[PDB]
Amino acid sequence: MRPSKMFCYQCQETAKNTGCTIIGVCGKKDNVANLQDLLVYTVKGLAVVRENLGYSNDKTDRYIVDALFTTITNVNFDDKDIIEKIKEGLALREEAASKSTCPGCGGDLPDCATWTADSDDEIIKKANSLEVSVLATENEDVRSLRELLTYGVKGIAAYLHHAMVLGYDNKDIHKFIRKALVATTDDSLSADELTALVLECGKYAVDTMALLDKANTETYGHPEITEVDIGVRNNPGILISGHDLKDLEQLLEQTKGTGVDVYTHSEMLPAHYYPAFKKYDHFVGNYGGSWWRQKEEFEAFNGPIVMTTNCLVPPAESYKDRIYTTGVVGFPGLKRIPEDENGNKDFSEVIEQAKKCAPPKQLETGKIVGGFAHNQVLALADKVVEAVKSGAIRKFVVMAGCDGRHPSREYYTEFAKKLPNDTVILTAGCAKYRYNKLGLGDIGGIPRVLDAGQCNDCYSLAVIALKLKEVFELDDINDLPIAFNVAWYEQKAVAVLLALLYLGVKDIVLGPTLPAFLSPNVAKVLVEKFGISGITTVDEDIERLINK
Ligand code: SF4
Ligand SMILES: [Mg+2]
Repeated sequence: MRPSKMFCYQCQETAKNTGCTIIGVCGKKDNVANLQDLLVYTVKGLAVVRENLGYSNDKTDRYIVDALFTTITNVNFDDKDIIEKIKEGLALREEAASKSTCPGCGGDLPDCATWTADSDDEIIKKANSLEVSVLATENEDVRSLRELLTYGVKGIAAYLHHAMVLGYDNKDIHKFIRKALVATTDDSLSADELTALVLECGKYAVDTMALLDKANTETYGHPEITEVDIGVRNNPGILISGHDLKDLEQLLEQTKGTGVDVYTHSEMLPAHYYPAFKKYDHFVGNYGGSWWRQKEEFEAFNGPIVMTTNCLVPPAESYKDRIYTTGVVGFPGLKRIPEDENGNKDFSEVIEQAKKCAPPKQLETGKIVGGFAHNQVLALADKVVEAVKSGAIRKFVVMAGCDGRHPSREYYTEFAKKLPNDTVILTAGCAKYRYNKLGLGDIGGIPRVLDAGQCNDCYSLAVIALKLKEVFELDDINDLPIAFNVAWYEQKAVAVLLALLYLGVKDIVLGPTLPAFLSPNVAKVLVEKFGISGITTVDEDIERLINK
């Protein structure tokens, strides 16, 4: 018997930092949360069956990453979509089971690999069962490690999805996803074995971020130094949000010559840094701030909005008629832009709607500079190294990650403003919006905020650090003049954290709170072995991270 209507604690904003049990803080309703649990459960069973067969296939690999992405915070609020995804997994699982060479193994299989439902009512009943809840794992340390691994796997799945959209893949990462999912169903594993899998999850997060970096840069060019306008023009626009650059490619192609401008929002900002998008005259600039302001900013934008990934907030009535979903995003009543047989998407109706809209309300004017991904920073290596050797740059501070609504996040704005003028902030992901419009200036022409791109472009920050480690002949990445004060919100940030731990980064400050899914004993290991700490006050953290 489920002790509460739902249980979800996978993001930074979980209620009281102990768990959403009646309705999600994000707006995810109990029935949706329980259906998402059943979707994860169904994916775990599908992984068990594929591991029994000994191999997977492309349609199953894509399904598994897409189904996991469907359950990431702020992606899909639509119970109908989640039910359809559950049924798709059951059909793929039954297909796989029909190809089994050892079907006598059925009775030894965990329930997630064999459960069935003969009706939508039986699906809902199963979704409401205790066995599909996150709380089904009874020991709190085993639960903590399984959930941490699972959320790291969701983050891998999101980034892998984007690589696959662009025609890139790595079947070893999919093999790891299945292995990890199976492990969370395996009561024979010890906590040490789960701990090893969490570390291996960081290794595969590096590999996945490397693959997505290859996909984005081979397709659209290497990011380069770019000034991005944050004001508006006088034409109707379409605002594109989330992370998917292929969606933008098609939107820009289809709006060329139409009189409809295109603007980016939140994690679409880094598209401006890629040469393939810079080429379009009607690609205007970046509108507003990070995802949590979107109810106000999407209304002010006046034109249609295309949400390619998270973060989607349950929309205000004022713009519900002009916000569209795509990819795995969903919300009841929002129309979707589906892929055709080739993965092409048709924005014609969004464009015809945009022609009838007022132009965007100006929220601000000016320009921000960005595009300091790994190729661009490597081209500046002599200048960066010279600034380090002279002490013009005494310390880099990685403040990358993912913003959110909690006002405690003011810490990051105040921290950025109080840093001394001989430090440089390295950023990526929407955490940047706490400090990327502050006018912090430059050090000998190197901006004091260096934006490498989306949260996945934390990969570039790791590559830059590893290059500086090589240049300075250090044998420990932590011997660089670098500090980490990272903000997190959902599961892609968890995968980024694990990647950093796997790469050997110690003493990360993680905030503005520590995840609810760390049990006391698990958090103890992160503190004592990896040096993780939470934020305190700006002055104390400036002192410990910068001046000592
Ligand atoms: S995704 Fe976050 S806010 Fe939403 S229900 Fe889960 S823990 Fe709560
Ligand atoms: Mg519905």
